[PDB]
Amino acid sequence: DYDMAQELARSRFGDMILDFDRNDKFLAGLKTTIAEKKHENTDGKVHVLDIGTGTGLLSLMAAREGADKVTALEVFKPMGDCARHITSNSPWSDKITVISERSTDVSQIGGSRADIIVAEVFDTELIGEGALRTFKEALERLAKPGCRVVPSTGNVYIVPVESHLLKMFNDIPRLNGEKDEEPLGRCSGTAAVFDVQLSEMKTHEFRELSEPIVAFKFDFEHEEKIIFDESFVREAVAHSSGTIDALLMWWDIDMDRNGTTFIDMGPKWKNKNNYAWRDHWMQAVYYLPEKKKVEMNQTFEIVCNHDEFSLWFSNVGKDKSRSYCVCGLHSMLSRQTVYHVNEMFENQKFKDEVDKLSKGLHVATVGEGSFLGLLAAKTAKRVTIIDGNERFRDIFFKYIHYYKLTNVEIIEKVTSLTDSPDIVLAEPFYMSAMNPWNHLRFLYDVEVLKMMHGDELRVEPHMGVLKAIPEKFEDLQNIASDVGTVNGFDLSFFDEISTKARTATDAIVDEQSLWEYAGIVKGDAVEILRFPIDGRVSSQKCVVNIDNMSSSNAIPMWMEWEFGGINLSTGLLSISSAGVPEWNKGYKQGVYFPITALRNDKSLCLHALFDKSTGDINFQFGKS
Ligand SMILES: Nc1ncnc2c1ncn2[C@@H]1O[C@H](CSCC[C@H](N)C(=O)O)[C@@H](O)[C@H]1O
Ligand SMILES: [Zn+2]
Repeated sequence: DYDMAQELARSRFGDMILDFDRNDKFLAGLKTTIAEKKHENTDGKVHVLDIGTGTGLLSLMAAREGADKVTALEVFKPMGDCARHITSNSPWSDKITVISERSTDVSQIGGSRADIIVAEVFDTELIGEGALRTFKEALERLAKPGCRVVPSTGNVYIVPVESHLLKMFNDIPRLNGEKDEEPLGRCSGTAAVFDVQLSEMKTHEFRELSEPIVAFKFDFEHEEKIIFDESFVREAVAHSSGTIDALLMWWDIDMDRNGTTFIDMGPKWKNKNNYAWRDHWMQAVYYLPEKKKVEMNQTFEIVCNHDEFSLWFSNVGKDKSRSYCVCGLHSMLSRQTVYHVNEMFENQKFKDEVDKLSKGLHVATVGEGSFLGLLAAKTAKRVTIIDGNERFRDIFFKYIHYYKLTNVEIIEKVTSLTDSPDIVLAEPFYMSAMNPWNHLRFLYDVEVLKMMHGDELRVEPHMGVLKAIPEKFEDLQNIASDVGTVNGFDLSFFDEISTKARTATDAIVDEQSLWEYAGIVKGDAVEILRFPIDGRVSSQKCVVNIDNMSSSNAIPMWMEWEFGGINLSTGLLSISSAGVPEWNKGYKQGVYFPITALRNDKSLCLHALFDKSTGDINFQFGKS
């Protein structure tokens, strides 16, 4: 029930259905192939197999383009029903049948096998949703000889780069800035997938060190050319000397095998005539297990690896297989949290405030996976780091040993700090937080600390504030807006059930890495709530009007904290005079997308209750 309704919520895959270029490009591959089979089949009858049919959109496009029979397969049963409803209430009802099975389980589609297979079954890493087996087994079992598939062919490109920015998402943080600081040893990093909108990297934040290299070619029309595990050593020519901080990755697929019509995931700065924004697909960043340097105009090799679902890259003469996180950091922290710690360790203004606040004092740190106490140890007489998570305690233990910070103690519970400290310092940062306001756990550890030592116990930060701002994003809004009619097909049935299963199983406010989404801001940041650092934690409730909404399509929200004399922002860092906001890359911000009833209003009313009882903030948006 709840697992079933949550997955119906995901089923839109953000902007997938509204990806105009995706839709054009599959339409084009179907026109080309249906027209070949129109000529080739002695009777002119063309059987299309659409695998992964979702709403049935592609099947509608096949039948309207003149396929005589379309069979559509959807493994996810509720989307199977959705499709059945949509296609059976359309003019092509008679031509289209929906079977709710995974294509791999089907054994015959009856009576005839397919002339053509269309499948949109790809994610950012191309192969990560099963494409390989889906095609290979559909060709073995479900297709005529010379079956044509849309798309027919695909490539995966990597580009080496030197980038301080990207390094920050991967480096084990270095308390003192030099290498060879190796606090935790050497680590590969995970083979978790790091998806990023590389188009929003500013040109100064990276440098390409070679032309794109073709890591893999796939061919989705020949059974035998689809091999699940492969490794190839690949060659290129540096056009700059530098170090390979990261490997940018993306793919492109050829819709009809003509070398002309493509979905191309190349970033805006490297896809000059086939670039369209989207979110359900993006580009990806991979890291080499060890450092690799490169000089022009030298030849270098990257070893290119994949299994059925996954890609990874290794150096020559190092061993080929997939490398996991061994330091515990890459597997515990999200990418943006690694960036957060590396950024904090390099932030001279932050470090100065921490020294001035700690000097000669016993400091206690609260947080969960917060590294602050390691900085407080420079100047503090004593640091008690309180961290409830065992694995972060083990990490901190390795850092204190490695950097010989003998004035630091690490303990598990706030109620175990029996000596009273001079100051409590926090970011605050708790790894558990899905929202910038979920770091409000802070208020409760403070309540406990003031109950145990007194109410005049010094604590920093001493004020937190929830803020919001109206923004007009260029594109991001389409992850959330209603699908309505698409390619002339009414898909509103999908919106009703998608609405329902989002209403029930989803949060009102989304979470997004806003630095990755271009927009312009339409008003001043506004304060919503303000949190004093008190004896007792109190519920609070407010109602604020957010004007300027008629030219905006979203409301970002974030926390700011007054840490001694400085201000820490988990979201907005500044706004250019042109109105372009800059967002902290070490956190996800909250963004609300005005519900469809509200698309039009020139101002919305924001309601928020911080509920002492849950530690949470509920929002509703409406009225005015
Ligand atoms: N081998 C398979 N057989 C049937 N459904 C599959 C499948 N692999 C993935 N899926 C389903 O197919 C979908 C991919 S999303 C693409 C949907 C549709 N063709 C469109 O382009 O709009 C998801 O609904 C997933 O449930
Ligand atoms: Zn690691």
